Amino acid sequence: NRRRTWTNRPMYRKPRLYRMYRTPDVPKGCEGPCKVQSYEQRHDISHVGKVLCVSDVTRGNGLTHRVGKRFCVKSVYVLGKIWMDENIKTKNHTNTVMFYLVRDRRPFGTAMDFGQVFNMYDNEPSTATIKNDLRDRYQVLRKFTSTVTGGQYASKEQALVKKFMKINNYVVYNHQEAAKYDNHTENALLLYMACTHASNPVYATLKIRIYFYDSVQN
Amino acid sequence: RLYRMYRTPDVPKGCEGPCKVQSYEQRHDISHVGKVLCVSDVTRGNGLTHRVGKRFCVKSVYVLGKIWMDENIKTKNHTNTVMFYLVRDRRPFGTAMDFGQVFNMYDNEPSTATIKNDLRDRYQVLRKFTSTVTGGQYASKEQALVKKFMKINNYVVYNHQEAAKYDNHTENALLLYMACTHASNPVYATLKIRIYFYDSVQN
Amino acid sequence: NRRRTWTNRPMYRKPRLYRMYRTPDVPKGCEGPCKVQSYEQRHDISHVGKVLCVSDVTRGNGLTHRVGKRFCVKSVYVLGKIWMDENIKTKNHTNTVMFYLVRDRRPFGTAMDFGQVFNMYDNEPSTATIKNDLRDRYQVLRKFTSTVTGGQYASKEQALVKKFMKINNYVVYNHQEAAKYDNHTENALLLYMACTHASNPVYATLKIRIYFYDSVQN
Amino acid sequence: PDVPKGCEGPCKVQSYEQRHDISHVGKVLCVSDVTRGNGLTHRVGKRFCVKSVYVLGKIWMDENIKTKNHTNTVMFYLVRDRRPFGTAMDFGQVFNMYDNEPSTATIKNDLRDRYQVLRKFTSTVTGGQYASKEQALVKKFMKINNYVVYNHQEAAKYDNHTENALLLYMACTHASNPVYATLKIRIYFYDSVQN
Amino acid sequence: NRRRTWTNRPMYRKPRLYRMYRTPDVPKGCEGPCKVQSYEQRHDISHVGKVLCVSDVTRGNGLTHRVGKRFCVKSVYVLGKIWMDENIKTKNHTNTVMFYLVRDRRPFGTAMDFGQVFNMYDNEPSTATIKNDLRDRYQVLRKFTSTVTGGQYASKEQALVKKFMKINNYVVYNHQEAAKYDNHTENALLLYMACTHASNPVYATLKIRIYFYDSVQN
Amino acid sequence: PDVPKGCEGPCKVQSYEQRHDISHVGKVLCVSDVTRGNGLTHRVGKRFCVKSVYVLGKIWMDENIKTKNHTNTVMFYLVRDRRPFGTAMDFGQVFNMYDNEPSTATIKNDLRDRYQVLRKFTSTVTGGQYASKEQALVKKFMKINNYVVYNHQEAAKYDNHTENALLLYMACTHASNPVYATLKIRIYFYDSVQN
DNA sequence: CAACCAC
DNA sequence: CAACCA
DNA sequence: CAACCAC
DNA sequence: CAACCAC
DNA sequence: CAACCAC
DNA sequence: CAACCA
DNA sequence: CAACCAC
DNA sequence: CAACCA
DNA sequence: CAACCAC
Repeated sequence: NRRRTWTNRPMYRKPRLYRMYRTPDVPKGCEGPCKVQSYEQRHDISHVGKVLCVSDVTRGNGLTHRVGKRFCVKSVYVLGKIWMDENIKTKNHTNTVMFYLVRDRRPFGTAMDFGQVFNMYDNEPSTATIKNDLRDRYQVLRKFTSTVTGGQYASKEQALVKKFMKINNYVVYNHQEAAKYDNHTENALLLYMACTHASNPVYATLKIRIYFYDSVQN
Repeated sequence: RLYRMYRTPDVPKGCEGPCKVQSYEQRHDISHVGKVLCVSDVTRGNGLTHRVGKRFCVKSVYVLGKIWMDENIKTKNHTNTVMFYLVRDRRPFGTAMDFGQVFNMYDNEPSTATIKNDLRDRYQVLRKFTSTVTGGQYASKEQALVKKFMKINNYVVYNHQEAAKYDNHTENALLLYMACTHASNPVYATLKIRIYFYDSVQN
Repeated sequence: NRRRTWTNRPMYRKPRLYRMYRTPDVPKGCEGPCKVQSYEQRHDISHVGKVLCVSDVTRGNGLTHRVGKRFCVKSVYVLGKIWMDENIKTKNHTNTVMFYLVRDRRPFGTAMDFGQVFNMYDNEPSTATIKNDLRDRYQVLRKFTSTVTGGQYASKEQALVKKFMKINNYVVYNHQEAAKYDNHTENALLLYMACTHASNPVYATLKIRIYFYDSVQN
Repeated sequence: PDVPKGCEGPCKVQSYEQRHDISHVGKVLCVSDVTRGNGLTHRVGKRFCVKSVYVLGKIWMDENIKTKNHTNTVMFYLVRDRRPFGTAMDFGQVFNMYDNEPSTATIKNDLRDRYQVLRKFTSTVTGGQYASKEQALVKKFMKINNYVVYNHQEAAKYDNHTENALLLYMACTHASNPVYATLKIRIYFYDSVQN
Repeated sequence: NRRRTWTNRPMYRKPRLYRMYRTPDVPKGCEGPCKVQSYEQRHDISHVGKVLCVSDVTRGNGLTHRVGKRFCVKSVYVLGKIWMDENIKTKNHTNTVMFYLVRDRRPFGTAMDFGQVFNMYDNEPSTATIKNDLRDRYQVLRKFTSTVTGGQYASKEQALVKKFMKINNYVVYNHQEAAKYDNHTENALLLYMACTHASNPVYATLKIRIYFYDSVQN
Repeated sequence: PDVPKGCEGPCKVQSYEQRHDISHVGKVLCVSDVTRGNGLTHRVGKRFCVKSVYVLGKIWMDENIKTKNHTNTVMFYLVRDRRPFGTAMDFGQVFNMYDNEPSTATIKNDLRDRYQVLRKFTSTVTGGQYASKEQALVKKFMKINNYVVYNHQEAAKYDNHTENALLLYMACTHASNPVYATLKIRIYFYDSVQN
């Protein structure tokens, strides 16, 4: 019944039920089924830092597709593992991976890059807050850490990241669809990752999942 | 008066109109895990090489091209065969399932491949065909030609929606599954997969 | 009933009835309703001669549109008037307009032009047959004349052309649709007009109508 | 049914383009003139069958003549010589007639057996100062299975003929004023197998 | 419909349809759906030879289960690959793998073993026929070969075995079910494999599939 | 049974003995190039029927190329275009294909009505340093009964064709290195009676 | 067909 | 009969 | 039908 | 059959 | 035959 | 045709 | 089918 | 509770 | 929630 109605739907549009009615699940303005979108990747983290846009969703009929240019992201579910490489783990040290889920109210360009948005002493991600000028544009919705420790004879090779986070965030795109950061006219959810230890890196195998609904507004 | 339309020979039953072609020209990078592509992918529209309704009958598939080895791989002495399977998925959904999770087999070996015991009602193998290629330092068989015409009366039903996507197919979707017999090194397959179809008289 | 079924038809295709069944009106192979196409124009005729393609039909869903690249023209209905201009009609002379409805089995280019296909002595349209070499390519399906006579005090200012002609002719286009002579892959119906008198011209207000059906073949 | 009896090969065409200047005395031209050779539109042997003649074109009045009020029909006679010899014989000395009048033209008594009139047809043109019929269109196709023969030599001439030979004789009905005739005469023939 | 009837069947017995009726597919005596049974394995072949029983099927309600002690094997489908190991393939030689699908009308013990049934000169599998005395007991239903060639610079590493073979063979078990060669009271299908080259071995990754029906007789 | 319909006379031959140096790009040659004339091997009229083609010879690798460890098939396509204009088109602009690969080659979508592939045959050559297959023997007889037409002109050229015209397209399957093809293409034809 | 003449 | 429509 | 060309 | 040649 | 196009 | 499934 | 054995 | 599915 | 910024 769940699956049938979506396949047997009228050509270009959602099933009638969705159009009609509203679950308590869906936020204000927006309608339709809770569409998912996933970013599965092994991110190689550094001291300088890494970025990715997690609102990157293309436009289309089906599921995992925005319909219009506007849509509301209701929640983000980051899950996976951060870990040390087999040659690095021998060396005795510790590193926390700093995750910052930020929003930029006025986005453009390809990517902002870490340390060109976060102000910090000696390029240190633990002392990181938004820059004086960009403070208006960028806001940190969530931040969360994850520790990993190397050692010759005894090591903590890996750490499991599992973090659900609800953030009712409305985003607006261009007319053209590419599922790219460049296309976002309104705010776009960015995940910024940074390794606390200066020299050696850490890996982060992550599924970043994002849950969203299509906007009726405008 | 109204005479019934004498449907010409060499069009399928319940189908009429001109035979429409659809091509999927590509260099496929074949592996041991196995590659897939849907060959019933055709969009809905008034243009040529589009379907009109949701129903149409593929009458024949024509696979032609070449399997070949890279310049660094061809020096290494081995043999490997590409195993083509043209399978029908009767009741499809979602993304097209990978070669590993449709066919069951010992040690992910495509030569021992048959359809999984569980989902045997769903998938059927219409045609299978091999193609062997041999590496060698001084004397290699670098490449192998593929030329394979196969007549299959396959009636696909589509989603209401217009799109040339696999998710749309309601039933009898056509998948071409490919897999290399040798585990380590890969093989290239430059292929034109052509498909010859007729639109259904119904709807 | 006639009109309703065509408007209420399924989206991209003809009404079911046409698909099913075949009238005695429609030729072999082809199906569907008898689609018309009109070329209404005032042609200014000369001694050198004028050309137009009358199989120029674009591609589309509706009526006056070919569906596929192939279609069968069943009949041509040329109707209208040839006439003399108010300053020319004073002068005493006679001119017949020579109409040639020809078919070129292997067409290309923009237009062949008159006297580059018809061989004739002293550029004279009355002595006109197809050239020695092009004889294989071009065939004259119909030819027909129409006389007009000038005079100071007594004139025959105008003459009424009315000519229906059935010619079951199959034509094939490119994939692209422009309703242009250039697009015809197979034979295209050309109308060639020429004034018999050398010096002064004559006008020809013509509706050239063409009746055709869409091909099931190939 | 296409190719005639005793002859074979493709239907070869032969054309004659000319502005014939017509008179009351009468003009002649041999339409069976075709040369011998391996090329196209040539005869191969000395014998061939002319299946059909296609005369098409215009008969017209000159600009200084058309002002003068009169009428003239041009009489076209397509005739067969069964015994050609020397040069082509003139209109006046083949046909007999009252006072050189082409409308009364029939073949002379003595050589009535030699020449036969296969087809005759008229074409009228009328002058006039303020209103005129300057021109008229000729378009006569006629089928006449005519087997002709030539000498051992070749030049597409009336002198080289023997047995049958097709002459077109043209004559203007009005005495004083001349008229022009732009004519494509097109003969369709097949090479003989017999003899 | 196919799948539903088998799951919704009455407790201990086959669907009613099977009980009632008989397809042309099923052999004489026996009834019911065509039950499969698979033996997927990497067999390590030698000059001395290897054996396996391919009628090894246990007893039970479901599919891939015999119901009674008797059943008819209709066909065997051997498919897979024979191949040379990465260190062996360097050496220049050739070996054919000899497959013998034999039947022993009066089976007992754990396994008969190769060369204790096949008579051959100098333990050579190519010269192999059934022994003088056992000739009555054992019969070779099919034999088939497969060649593989080693070489330093140019090798034929592997060869694809694909062999369907229809052999309407009735077999009878003990009351107890173990899917073992020991349990066969009547004839049991045995596959005997042997490498033709004396010294080095070859591998054989094989799915041996067997298709059978349950007996109504006795 | 020997002479085709609408045709006459002796079965005239025409040969194209040549060493064709083949590439990945694709070579072409028109096999119905026959001159007009009274002589033997010439056509007489503008029309004739090619009954059968007999391709025979050898594809082979050069002495410096054969040492290099590789393989290539030579793809022969005997195509016919219903409409010939100007010079003969190159292999790439008739057949559409991925990466200019002749093993994927079918006729372009537009000119599919125009060009038809009558016969398609291959031949492999495998070069290696210490062991090789330098050459392969091509032998292929094939009946077709292709009626072709020409201009009034008399020259064995693709430009002079009208209606059907037999083109042999040849393409090496390997990208970089070339191969030779010593070939006798022998066309068997009869002169046409029709038209 | 043209008009006593012939195919 | 007129010209794809009854 | 138009005129050796083709459907 | 091998290829317009013949038996 | 080759592969929706033709003879 | 592939291999008990349509 | 494989090879005097059997179904 | 797990993570848009019951 | 994260940290003067915004929803």
